[PDB]
Amino acid sequence: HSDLTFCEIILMEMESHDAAWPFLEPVNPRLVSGYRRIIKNPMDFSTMRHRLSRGGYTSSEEFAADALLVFDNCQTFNEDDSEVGKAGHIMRRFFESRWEEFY
Ligand SMILES: CCc1c(-c2csc(N3CCNC[C@@H]3C(=O)NCCCCO)n2)[nH]c(C)c1C(C)=O
Ligand SMILES: [Mg+2]
Repeated sequence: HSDLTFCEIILMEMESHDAAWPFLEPVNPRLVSGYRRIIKNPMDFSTMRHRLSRGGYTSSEEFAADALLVFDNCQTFNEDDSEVGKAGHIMRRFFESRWEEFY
């Protein structure tokens, strides 16, 4: 049940990644017009860190579900050629590759 250890490794690496800047904190819907209306389930790296710190993950699969939610939301709201969108593609490819070179 120490897939949570690899969750720790991968989350540390995403948190320190250069392209992680759009995802370190929750999006503030007061500052982003339309975000609340379009994104039903917001997610971000600090929320995953908090959930992991309090033992809120029962398996690596739901951790991965939150991670993929970050980048699904990113691609849903932001254009692929937007700055946040580009960072999201870099981060998504990073997560998929790291997650697969363990499982
Ligand atoms: C595009 C908003 C965004 C971010 C995000 C996090 S910091 C940031 N920066 C700050 C400095 N340069 C401009 C840009 C910005 O516009 N900051 C105001 C909005 C911050 C509300 O929290 N952008 N991350 C995701 C997943 C986003 C969206 C819309 O999906
Ligand atoms: Mg693939």
